[PDB]
This record gives sequence, structure tokens and C-alpha cells, in this order.
Amino acid sequence: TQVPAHIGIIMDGNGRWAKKRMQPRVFGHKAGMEALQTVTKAANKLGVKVITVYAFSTENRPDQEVKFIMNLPVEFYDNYVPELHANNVKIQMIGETDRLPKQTFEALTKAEELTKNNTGLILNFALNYGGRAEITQALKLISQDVLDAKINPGDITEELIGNYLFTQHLPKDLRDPDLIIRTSGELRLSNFLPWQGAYSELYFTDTLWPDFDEAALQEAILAYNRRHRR
Amino acid sequence: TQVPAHIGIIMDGNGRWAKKRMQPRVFGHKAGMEALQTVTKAANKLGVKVITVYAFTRPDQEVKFIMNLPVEFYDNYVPELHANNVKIQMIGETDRLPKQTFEALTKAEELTKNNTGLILNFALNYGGRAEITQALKLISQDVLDAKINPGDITEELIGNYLFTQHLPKDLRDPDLIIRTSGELRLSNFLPWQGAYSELYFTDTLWPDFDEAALQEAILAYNRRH
Ligand SMILES: CC(C)Oc1ccc(CN(CCC(N)=O)C(=O)c2cnn(Cc3ccccc3)c2-c2ccc3sccc3c2)cc1
Repeated sequence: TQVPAHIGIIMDGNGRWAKKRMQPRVFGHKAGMEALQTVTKAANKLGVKVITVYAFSTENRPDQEVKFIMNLPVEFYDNYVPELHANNVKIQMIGETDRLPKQTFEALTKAEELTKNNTGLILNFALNYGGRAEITQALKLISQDVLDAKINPGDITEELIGNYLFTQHLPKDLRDPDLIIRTSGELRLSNFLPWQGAYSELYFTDTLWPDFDEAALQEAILAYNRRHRR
Repeated sequence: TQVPAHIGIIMDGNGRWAKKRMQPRVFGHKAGMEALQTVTKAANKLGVKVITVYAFTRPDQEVKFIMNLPVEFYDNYVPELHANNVKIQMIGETDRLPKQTFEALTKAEELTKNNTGLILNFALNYGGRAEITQALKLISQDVLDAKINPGDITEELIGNYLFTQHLPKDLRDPDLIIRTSGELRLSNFLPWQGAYSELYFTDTLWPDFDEAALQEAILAYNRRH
């Protein structure tokens, strides 16, 4: 019904947005969570089934960014998740778990466990996530099953590989984003869903993430519907 | 500013270009080869090290006409490229291609294998996902035979098993991917290799894509810093 089932979103520009206001970089990220809350809500009522969101930026000092990224789930569970539970939104994460702070692994699992029975939009958090890592990680699993004799080298196919990716937990007809949105004027994918997004439509905007709202989402959805005409 | 080493190019708009000029589709593909000739020579002159070109339900006659272009390209285009020190290579599934086409492909490769300038890298019968699947296939076969440990599985390993392995190590990943004729999508083109590439989108139809177009892409690329 003229709505993309799965939207990927690269949330870029929090740092730049904060610098424009003469405010610290932390202030920018808190507004980014507000942006996400608005977008998550708006997308839920519009009919979108899945969104995979990705906190990525190149405006660094990696320790710093790899600091307030892992800090996201914590803050997001306290101030934003309760409302998203009220709106029937299901929360899941994709990415690597091993190197996570305890407190942020607690907030993520609690966010999942709170919302696991929810039947609305699936908000998918790409945290500590790299596309090439995802595929490599999937290759380890597949290779070990070939030695275990669970599958043959001939049995390895595009369809099979999909089941080993981090997006396997999603329903099979929704695993691949139909649209991928990137903000902050950057025309690149930065290792976001290389496999799953291989056939996706792309929307690039100069708008910074914290200024990206329901109106911005619809404008992106309008662009998408226009592509089908061409 | 300076030139990107490896440029990916999705060639699109041959049909529409012919439609505006009231000609058959077969001529649109012909003008597209002229476009490719211009771009390859131009890219070689500017100092680009690699170009990966991607050609991507037609009529039953059209495939017969499209099947004749590889031979024509070898006869009336490749010699000039060979004269300009260009090296021709392929990525994709060549074993599915017809005889007369595969033999023309091989002749272009064997003719230019010793060359030291720009590498014209044709993406033919190619799919990103299929490439990766092939990579994870051959690796798993090597794991069976005990030639590889499962702990030796890394991003670099996978890179060594992609169709782009035959390119020099430092030039396997495109720095810039150009898409022509207005479409905003990557169409399963180098998903792995192009994961960090700068993307450039232009409404210009592939046959109209010339040095001006190339230099506008290259200039756009440098404005990204
Ligand atoms: C042999 C090698 C050295 O050059 C080759 C490279 C690829 C292929 C594969 N090819 C033909 C499909 C088939 N019938 O096998 C396509 O994918 C395809 C579909 N439209 N166009 C037209 C087009 C022409 C130019 C630009 C875009 C599209 C092409 C195409 C592409 C590039 C070139 S270069 C000489 C012929 C040719 C044909 C076979 C040979």
C-alpha cells in the first residue's frame, strides 16, 4: 500500500548538529534519540514493518564515538523504550555481542525481553555492526557445519547465507531493506547491510539526523514511490 | 585534487537513449560501446588504475544482436585499447556464456595480459551475492580438504576468494561507484568491495557519458575530501 516494508536508516550528523548550536557533541546525540523516537513512532503508524537503524559517523577520536554509541541502549531503555512498548513496537539488535559493556548488554536484552510479544513495527538496532563482519561471521558458522556434515559445499546458496546473517531473526520476506536512507549529505553506505541492501533503493539528504522527522520520512517515502513510476 | 584509483561504473540508459532518437535498441548498445571506448581511454589518460564496468526482459531477437557485440568489440575496439596499454579482464560467471562470446573474451584477455596501464574490468554475468556465495563455497571446500582452519576465516580471506582477487591487492575495492541514467540503486554491484565507496549518481544516459561526465564525477569525488 505505497509503503516500503523495510527501511534502513544511517543516522549521521548528530555531531555536526550539536556544533551548529554551540553545544557539546553529547547534546547532539540526545537529540538523535528524540529523532529516532519520532521516526520510529511515525513509521509504525504509516505501515512500515521493519526499520534497521545505524549510528554511524566519520566526524571524529574513535574511542569517543565508540563510547557514546555503546552508551545509546542504556539511555534509550530508560527514557524512550517504555513509550515504544506502549506503541506496540518490537525492539531487536543486530551486531556483535562479545565486546559489549555489561550495562549496555543488560539494557539491550531488557529492551528485547520487554517487547518480544509485540506485533507492530520491528525497530532493529545495528550496534557494533559491520557488514563485512556480519558476512565473515556467517562464513564461520557455515564452514563449521560443512565439517560437521550438516550441509554440503553444494548446499551453500544465496538463500542459505541469508539464514546465517544477523537479520535471520526477522521474517523471511522482510529481511532486506526496500529503501536505505542516509542523512548528513554523505553519499556512501559505510558497510551498512551490503548483502541485504544489494537491491535497495537509496535516498540521500543533506538534513542532519536530529532534524529528520515524520515529515522527512514521508518525503523519503514519496521519493521511493516515485522510483516505481520510473 | 587527484584521481581515484579504482572506479566502478554501472552502464545504464542505452535503450532510453535510442528511444529519444527513434532508433532500435541494438544501436543504443552500439553507442554505449563508443561511450565505453571514450571513457576507458580518458580514464587511462587521467591516471585511473582500474575501471569495473557493469552492463545491466528484452525481445528474443535482441539477445542475438547483443550476442554479436563482444565479437565486434574485439574486432573494432580492443586493438585500439591494446595500443593504449590497457589490460582487459573479466569478473563473473564466464562458464555460462556462449562459445563465440567466451572465446572473444579470452582473446581480449590473452591479447592484453602483459599490459601495464589501466585495467578495464568487465563485470559480465555477475551478481554481488552470487560472487560472495561462490567465495564462501570455495572456502568451505578448502576447509573440508583441511587446507584452511576455521579460525583463519577473516574479511581478508573472503576478499582473496572474490572475483576481484585477480586485481592487485591495493586496487580491489572501488574508490568511487558511478551510476548513470538517473537510477538511485546499486543493483547487486560489488556489495562487498564497494561497502565504503563514494557513490555518484547522474541522470546522464550511458551513451552520453564522456570525459566531461568522468571529470565531473572525479571532481565530485574530490569535493568529498
Ligand atoms: C567479451 C567481453 C570482452 O566483452 C563483453 C562484456 C560483457 C558481455 C556480456 N554482455 C552480453 C550478454 C551476452 N549476450 O552474453 C552483457 O552483459 C551486455 C548486455 N548489454 N550489453 C550492451 C552494452 C554495451 C555497452 C555498455 C552497456 C551495455 C552488454 C555488453 C556489455 C559490454 C560489452 S563489451 C563488448 C560487448 C558488450 C556487451 C559480453 C562481452
